[PDB]
Amino acid sequence: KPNVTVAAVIEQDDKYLLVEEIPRGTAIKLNQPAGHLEPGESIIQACSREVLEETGHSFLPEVLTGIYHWTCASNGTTYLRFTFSGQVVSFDPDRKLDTGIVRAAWFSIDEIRAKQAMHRTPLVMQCIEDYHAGKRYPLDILQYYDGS
Ligand SMILES: [Cl-]
Ligand code: NA
Repeated sequence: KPNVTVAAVIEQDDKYLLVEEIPRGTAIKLNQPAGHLEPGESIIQACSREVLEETGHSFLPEVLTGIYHWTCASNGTTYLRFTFSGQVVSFDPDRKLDTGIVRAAWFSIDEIRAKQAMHRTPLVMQCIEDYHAGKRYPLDILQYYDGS
């Protein structure tokens, strides 16, 4: 009954790959590459899929950084967000980005903090803080069964 989501913390030389997105209406929000788990996939693969679909970069997950369980008061919806850190290992500017993505770009911590009011949720900042705090957990905490 909570919605399972995934998000990627992608840091390269003290900048983070984030998206500016319009989730509803017209307002631009800042967020990690992120989205809902879909049937038929593992959580780690959902994370890589979201990075590719939202940014046009391919992702190599390395660690779990945290799992966040919260309720968005504005939409009454409870989420369980599995957040991973990893590398980006390819980029192709012609890859189509999901509708609703304005642009994907690299932001420094100062820029992210100054944009706090337009963060999609409080988790945008929290996920980065936890990553910066050295929170790194093995991917193999998760065991997926594909149904073979
Ligand atoms: Cl919990
Ligand atoms: Na395993």
